[PDB]
Amino acid sequence: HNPYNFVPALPRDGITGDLGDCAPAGHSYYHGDKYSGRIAVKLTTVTPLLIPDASKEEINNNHKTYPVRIGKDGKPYLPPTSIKGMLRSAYEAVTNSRLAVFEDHDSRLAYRMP
RNA sequence: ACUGAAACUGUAGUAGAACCAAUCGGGGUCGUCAAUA
Repeated sequence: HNPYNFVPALPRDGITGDLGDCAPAGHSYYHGDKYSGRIAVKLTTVTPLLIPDASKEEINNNHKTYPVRIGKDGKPYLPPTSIKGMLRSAYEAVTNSRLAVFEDHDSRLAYRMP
């Protein structure tokens, strides 16, 4: 198997509901009908996890070596932004949302002609 | 055909109230490349 694939992003004309496009609920108050609060999540790694510290990247012969990023206690610092992007892309898949990061795709692509 | 004198423009009053320098973003990842003869 190829190590990547694609969940199809379906067109969203006539999507009419919470999965549709909508004005956001806002931040001003907790709406009586909408849920707020804290979810506690246990994350456990199944395969090894890479958390590169680019701030400490050793470079020799233009080859970069990354240590694990660690917090003030010396345990691995898994960044919340890394979890957020994992969660967002998975969320955006299963809700068939907009593509949040779709950058620089307005030129035609090039290949060897016959 | 004799200069008036003497008298503090001072006294009281806070350049201040309000406003989050902030919103979104996994330090990530795979197919060639080159154009003649």
